[PDB]
Amino acid sequence: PGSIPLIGERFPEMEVTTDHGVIKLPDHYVSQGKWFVLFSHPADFTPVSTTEFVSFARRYEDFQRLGVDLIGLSVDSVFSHIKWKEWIERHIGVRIPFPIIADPQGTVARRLGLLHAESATHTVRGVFIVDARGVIRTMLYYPMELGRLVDEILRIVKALKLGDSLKRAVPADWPNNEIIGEGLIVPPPTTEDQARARMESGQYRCLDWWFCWDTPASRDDVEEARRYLRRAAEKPAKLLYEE
Amino acid sequence: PGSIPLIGERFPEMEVTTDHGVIKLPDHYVSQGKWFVLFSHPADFTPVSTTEFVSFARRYEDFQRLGVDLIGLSVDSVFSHIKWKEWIERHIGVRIPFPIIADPQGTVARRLGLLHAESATHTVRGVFIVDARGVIRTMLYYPMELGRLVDEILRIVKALKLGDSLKRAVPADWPNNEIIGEGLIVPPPTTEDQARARMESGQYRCLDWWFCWDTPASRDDVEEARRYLRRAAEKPAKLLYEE
Amino acid sequence: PGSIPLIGERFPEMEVTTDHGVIKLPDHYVSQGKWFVLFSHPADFTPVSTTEFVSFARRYEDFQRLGVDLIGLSVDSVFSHIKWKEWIERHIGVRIPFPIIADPQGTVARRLGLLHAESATHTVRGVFIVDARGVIRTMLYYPMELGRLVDEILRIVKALKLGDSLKRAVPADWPNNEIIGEGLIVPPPTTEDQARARMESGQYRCLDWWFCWDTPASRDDVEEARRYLRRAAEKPAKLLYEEA
Amino acid sequence: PGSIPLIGERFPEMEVTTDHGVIKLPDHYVSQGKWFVLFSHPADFTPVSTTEFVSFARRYEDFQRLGVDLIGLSVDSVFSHIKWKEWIERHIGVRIPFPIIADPQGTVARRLGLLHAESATHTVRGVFIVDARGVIRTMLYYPMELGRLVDEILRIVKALKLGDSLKRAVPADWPNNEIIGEGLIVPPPTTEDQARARMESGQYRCLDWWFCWDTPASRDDVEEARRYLRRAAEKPAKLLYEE
Amino acid sequence: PGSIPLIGERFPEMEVTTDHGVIKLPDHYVSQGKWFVLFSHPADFTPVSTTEFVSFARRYEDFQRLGVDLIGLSVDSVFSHIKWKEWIERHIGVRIPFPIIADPQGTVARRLGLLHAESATHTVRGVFIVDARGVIRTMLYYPMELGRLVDEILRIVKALKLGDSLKRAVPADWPNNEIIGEGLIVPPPTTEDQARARMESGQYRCLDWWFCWDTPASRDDVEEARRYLRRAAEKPAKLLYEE
Amino acid sequence: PGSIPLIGERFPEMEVTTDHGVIKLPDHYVSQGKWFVLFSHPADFTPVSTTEFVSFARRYEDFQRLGVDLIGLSVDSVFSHIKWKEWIERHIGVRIPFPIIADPQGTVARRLGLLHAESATHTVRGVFIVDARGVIRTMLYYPMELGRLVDEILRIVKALKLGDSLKRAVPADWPNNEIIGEGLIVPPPTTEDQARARMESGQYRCLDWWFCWDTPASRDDVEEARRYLRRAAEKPAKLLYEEA
Amino acid sequence: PGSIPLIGERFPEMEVTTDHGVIKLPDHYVSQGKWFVLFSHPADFTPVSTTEFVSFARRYEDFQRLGVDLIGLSVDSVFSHIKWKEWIERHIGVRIPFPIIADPQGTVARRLGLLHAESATHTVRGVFIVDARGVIRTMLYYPMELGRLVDEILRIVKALKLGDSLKRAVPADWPNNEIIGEGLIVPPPTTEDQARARMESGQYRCLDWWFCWDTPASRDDVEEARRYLRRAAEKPAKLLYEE
Amino acid sequence: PGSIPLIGERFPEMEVTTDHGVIKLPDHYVSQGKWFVLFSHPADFTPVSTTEFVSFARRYEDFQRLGVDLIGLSVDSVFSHIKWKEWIERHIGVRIPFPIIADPQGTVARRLGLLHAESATHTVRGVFIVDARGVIRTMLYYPMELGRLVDEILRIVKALKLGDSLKRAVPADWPNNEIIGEGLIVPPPTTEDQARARMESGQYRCLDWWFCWDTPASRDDVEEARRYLRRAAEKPAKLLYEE
Repeated sequence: PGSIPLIGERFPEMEVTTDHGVIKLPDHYVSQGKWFVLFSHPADFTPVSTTEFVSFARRYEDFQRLGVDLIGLSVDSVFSHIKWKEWIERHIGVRIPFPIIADPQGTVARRLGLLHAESATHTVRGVFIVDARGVIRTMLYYPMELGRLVDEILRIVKALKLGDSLKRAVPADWPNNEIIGEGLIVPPPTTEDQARARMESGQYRCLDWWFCWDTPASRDDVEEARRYLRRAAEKPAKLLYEE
Repeated sequence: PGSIPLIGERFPEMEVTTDHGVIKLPDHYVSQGKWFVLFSHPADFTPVSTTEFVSFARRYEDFQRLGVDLIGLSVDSVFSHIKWKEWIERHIGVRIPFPIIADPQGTVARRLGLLHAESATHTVRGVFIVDARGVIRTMLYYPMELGRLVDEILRIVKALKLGDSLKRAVPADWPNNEIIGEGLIVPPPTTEDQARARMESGQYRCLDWWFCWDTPASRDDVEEARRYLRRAAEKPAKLLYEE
Repeated sequence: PGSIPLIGERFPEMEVTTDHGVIKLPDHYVSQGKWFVLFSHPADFTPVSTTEFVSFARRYEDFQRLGVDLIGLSVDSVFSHIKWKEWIERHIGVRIPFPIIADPQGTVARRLGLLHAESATHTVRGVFIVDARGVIRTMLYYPMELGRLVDEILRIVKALKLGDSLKRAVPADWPNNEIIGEGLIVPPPTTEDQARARMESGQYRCLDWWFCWDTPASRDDVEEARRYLRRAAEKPAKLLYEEA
Repeated sequence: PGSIPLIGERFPEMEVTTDHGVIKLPDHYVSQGKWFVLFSHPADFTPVSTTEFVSFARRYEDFQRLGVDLIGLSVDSVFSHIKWKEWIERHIGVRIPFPIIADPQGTVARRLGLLHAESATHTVRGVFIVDARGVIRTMLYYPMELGRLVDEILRIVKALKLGDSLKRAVPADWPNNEIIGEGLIVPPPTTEDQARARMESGQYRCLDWWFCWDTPASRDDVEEARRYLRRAAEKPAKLLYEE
Repeated sequence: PGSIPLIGERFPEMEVTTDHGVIKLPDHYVSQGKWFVLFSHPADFTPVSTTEFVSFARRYEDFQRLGVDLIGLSVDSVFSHIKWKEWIERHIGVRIPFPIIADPQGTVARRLGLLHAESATHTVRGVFIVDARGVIRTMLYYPMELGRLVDEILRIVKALKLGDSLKRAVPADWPNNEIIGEGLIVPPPTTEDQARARMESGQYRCLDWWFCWDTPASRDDVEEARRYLRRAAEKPAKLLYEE
Repeated sequence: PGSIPLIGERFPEMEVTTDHGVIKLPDHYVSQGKWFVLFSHPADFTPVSTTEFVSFARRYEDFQRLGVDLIGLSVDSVFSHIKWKEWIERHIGVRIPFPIIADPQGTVARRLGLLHAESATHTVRGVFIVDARGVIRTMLYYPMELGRLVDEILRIVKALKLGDSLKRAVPADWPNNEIIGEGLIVPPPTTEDQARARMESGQYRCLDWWFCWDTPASRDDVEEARRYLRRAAEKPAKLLYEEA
Repeated sequence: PGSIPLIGERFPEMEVTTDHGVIKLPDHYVSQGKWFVLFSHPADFTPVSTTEFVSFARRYEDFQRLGVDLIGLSVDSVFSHIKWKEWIERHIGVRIPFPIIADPQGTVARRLGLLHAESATHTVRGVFIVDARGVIRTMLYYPMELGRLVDEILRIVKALKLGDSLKRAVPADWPNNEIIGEGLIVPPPTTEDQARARMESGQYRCLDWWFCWDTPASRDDVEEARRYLRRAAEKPAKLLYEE
Repeated sequence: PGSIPLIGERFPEMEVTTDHGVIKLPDHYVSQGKWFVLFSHPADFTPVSTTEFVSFARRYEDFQRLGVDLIGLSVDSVFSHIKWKEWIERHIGVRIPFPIIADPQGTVARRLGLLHAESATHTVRGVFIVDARGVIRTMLYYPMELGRLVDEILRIVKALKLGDSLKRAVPADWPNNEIIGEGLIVPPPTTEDQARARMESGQYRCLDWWFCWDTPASRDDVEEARRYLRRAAEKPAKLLYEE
């Protein structure tokens, strides 16, 4: 096994070297009022990793409109990062606009728990979603052999943002939950008096005292979330390999 | 930080009490030739957790079709598990067919790293995908306030099983990857001589010696995986709260 | 073996989550001048535990008029406690009026030595009687398979309170002790001079210098204590399962 | 701040000196097929302790009826034990027939967690109920200033032997439980299957699948247990201090 | 294989419970300008111990005249101490006037190194002679089966006080030493120059420069010391068992 | 704050260098069936020590008749032990016939706990009475400024031998005990049944079940023990400095 | 400070991943009867490192005819190694024929002491000359900013091989030593008798008993060694950047 | 293994006895504004060491030209140092002008890691090149059996000083590098924006964005470096042996 940071913890404080310069995490983003998705890949010049940087690049504008920056990470040097981004721009025709951390020696990798038993040398495909207070909110660990679904990451951030602002919890598969649709959940009562009163109030749609919900999310916010999922389910009309 | 099992490690061998009886993990499933998805939730009788059990239960035939079992986990007793299952069946009309581990005390929870900074008492929403050899293949950690997207879990297992049987890596957003669509990736060469013998063969679609790919997946494999995504994107015909 | 707080110690200071809210022990009660009985049960939705919660609820007025609060504890969550209380109220017709601590993880269980060899996972049936100074006065550990006798717990607190107020020790089986009946005992002298003088005082009934007694409890105090035992001994004329 | 042995544990193996001679616990009783109650008291020639020794001796036959031996314990020597026994026989007119462990130095006291904060030198009033397998079944800790109710200890042993022989759990206040009277409880199901099967079977009176009960104990066993409480509640006809 | 305080050390500081009340040693006696003899016995209600308490009690006036208080010790409680004294006064007709420390648990016994290999549970027959500065001057350890000669304890304290007073050392068997009789010894010179000067002084009777003596003790002090030995040697005129 | 062997322990096994040669203790005596008294003194050529050596030598035959050997101990060398013995013989006219252990470095002294607070350099006046089984029976620790009463050491050895042979305990001040005089004590019963049995047996004189005695010591044995005390008490007829 | 393997020690046993496959050191080379020169550089796609690889490549047949192989090392992955070698071959026209170890994580780097204060993340320019017994013979540590003089490495290996074979020590600046030219040194006598005898024999040219020499090297061996130095000193007639 | 100081570390502060007096290192040279080359040899009156002292001595003016001081080191005492120097002057006709450290006991040796497996007793032939700020710039470890190429040491010093003054890295085999000749390398860009700006400037000869170079060294700098290598390659006119 191995040590990882935890949801609810401040993202580990660290200076990192990226192909855009040295930055301090989480401060660099907290200081701008931005969330960030830090993600890792095993090595530059690898095919699934290439597909993922292109997926994130295609979605960059969607992350930007949420107030979310992106930063990659692998054990390769900055020189390989820059060569790789050149290859991608020259061969795929897609410019990767976000920084990638170069972590030779695996110092950052160890701190984030990114070295798993699958490889002694190269990080798996971790994802850390960090809010504007610098706090880790969600963590995913995909393996070498399987690319991520980048639209799920946009759904996570959007849903966290809505839940944060509306003071609501987010049902499974939102905004298409099979029990309540685009509804969102009132955090359950934690006392008997609070539970009884929530019943008496009659304020919310109610399956039980612990299961109340309403529909506070704007149509634009629901439409935006469902858009990420529609895109994920849709096959591209033009594949990039072709040209 | 906290400590977790890791991708590529065998699932930690343990005897656990479930609401279906005591079983040994991963042996119980390994011995049937089955993969399993073990997931956790914080507490029985909480609303996001209930939406997720319903989502999994509804999608249960889809896991069964792939040869994958489901096993849940929380710090509640087997008695509360059974009561909660009774409630969901009576009130939502969905039967939960799969076992839930009862882990009062957090013994399992600690071995699987499920206790994060968000709560000293209740597990976050972890997911461990474990193959028929008992090896952890993917791990996701969602927080208290955000339900999982269950069709992604179905897409992850389907893709890993497909990659294993076809000896292929799976690109980002597969089967809808923006470079190669439903194409699958040949694991890159790791030696000069291997790299040149691959380029000489003319055997694969090739963007460079390290990015070769082909389309070995049956239409049935491709379309089943896309159906999970389509389902995730689609607004429910009728909400279960209604009835 | 395992470790337990001890009679005569201040109850371990701790913030606990209850289905009534977060409270501080023992301060929450000490601050009100109240005793409390904290008791534990293996798990909600278990049958012996349900019978004991009903028994405590039926005696709740007796505990209150003594100035004693009740607080239960199990490793179940607050949500399970509320659901369980709903079940008991709906099916038994008895409302459980006092809080139950939720201790998933066993942090409280461990501190109070409530996890025995009988179960990995669930507390036994421990009882801690804690006075208005925050001090542990008595501890009982019953096992999973055997429910407690709640009327003994009222006798213990009544007798301890009486003993404190009257500066007396309490004989076995009080108020029906076979030697001195409802008599209470003067704590025995601990020096030779004190022994000598107690005998020359002629103040008390006396079997030896170390065994003096008198009867300073009121009829009402004595009768209250006897009532708890008479109830224990009495078969209910109507059983709750009957109209359940 | 103190360690004690635990319910479900075998009684700590020890050789002890009593005023009846040296014996080995728990073996001395296990090899006779006997239960025992080991109880402690602060000091010989103390008044509450004297009342309790007299209550135990009056009930001595009731213990024998149940196949239960009594064994006391304090920090005093065997000489003081014998002298105290002589006093009680001569002044109360009650012969104390069972052994008392002499524990000067507090070696036994320490191993059973009998020294509490209330004194540093004398044990409190502990009670260990120990079955014929040598296993600890119940423990009570009364303080210096309060005598025990010896009838409850009889009811505990009786009820424990009954639950053992009939494979049942015993409700609160049994045989006068306010829900099921002298009914005894079937240990609840711990799987969903087992729960459904018990319900459908019509075998037991049933408040819910986890609360089944019946009346398997004989009138004789029921009336015996109720008699202990009836005695506890009776005002004695004649007080021993009088004669 | 045991630890004891030492001659010339301050008696261990400790608060002790006696049948006269709680006191602090050596302070309680130091603050009165009194020496004390602390002695121990295995258990109340034992026969050799009873004879020694009666001997002490008989010489109480002699000890008192030397400014020496007496204090006993055993592991029995205060309640036994008091019953044992009542017994001795009732059956032997001797009131024991001095305190006995109750040491159940052996805390004092351990500090004073009174638990030897003979027992396990009960102290040997220790004797600590402690001067009015709280300093240990002599220690005797007699075993279970042998009572002390209490007149030698009187001779010890008498001689030490006189030596302290007169600045003299005390020969073997004093006041009946075979070489110098009731003479007392001048502590020997410790330098060559001091040795020659004593030789040149003619001031003392002298066997060598290191063996000088004189007869500085009053006839009264000598006769008091010989009386203790005379009593020791004398056959009692009428035993106390005769009554 | 010092370590000692204990009564009931076998005397610490050791080879020691004496002015009689090297011997192994307690084996050297155990092998002869002899008891021994090991005593210590701070230093050769010191006055109280010299008086004690003369007292032992004068009682040497008393110890010999009891089957008890004597062995001394100080931090001085064998050469010093020999010169000191020459000095006593020459100037007091007493030959010291028993061995003295030479223990420079305090190896033996440390083992026997003879180094106390009174001197960091020299042993106090310890006494160890050791039986024919090598077992420590009594230990006395006298200080530098006070010589021993050698006759009490003879009383100890005699009384212990008699106790051992007669299976009796020995009262205070024996053979002149104020309660039972020259009587010896039966060790008390240690069970209730043994107690009742002994008190119904009319076998012994008896103050209580735990205080039974009889008179099994012979006149000669009692008179021997009395003689040691009588010698202790007697003002000597001729002082040895007078003819020194 | 840091720790390194030492001259005269067996090279650390380790399995390493190269862009030719996984191999064990030193065993892979020892098995083939080869010396090897292991050298490190900071990162692929760096300019000084690229010039050194081209210099070693130019000299590769010179190493081969000495029975010496070459193996490089950096913290980059094998994919970067292969891309960088493709770049060199395409742009500079030189194929790099020998393996490069990929050491992401710095595992080999830290065993060899290759991480110095100049960079926390990239190795310096270390060189380990290892003989056919697996024994380290010479070590050099050049910094980031300065390329090696590769002809000196060839001179070191040649001279060591010749010295081992002729049982001779090698003068400074050999084969052009200012005192003895292409002469080689007899290892000095270590005893007085050996010194006398060496003098007596008249076997060698001699400056002192400790400084004897002769000229056992073949003309070809001396010429080969001088050729390395002549090449070092000669300005190439055509520079590779030109084409 | 062994412990060494590291490139980029300040040379360990130490006081050392040499045959010119006691000095503090690196302070003695730092406070002169001087670089120094500290080198070691096994023992005085050994032949390879003697050749190397002669080689350094003859190149002494060349080190002085660069503002570099030389300092030797062996475990022999200063008396042996002065005697050995006298022997070299009388016999070979060369005055050794620079100090040698006397390190019997190996205090300095251990701190510099000069004691390798080849001998427990005598240093290897270490070389530390230390710049005028006292920083270690390069280290070499030659063995007992192989003399140094002293002209390489001069080339390293010159090239490092040149690099420092021109902000340039120095390619393999400089000034005769087969790709770029006497050109010097611009340290590669470490961010994407810098790499792009460099390409946009057209300021340098450019093989790629990470491989730019120019020719900023003076002819004097080039020809002096090349001279060291020419000298190394040149057969001496007259051997010093001939006399």
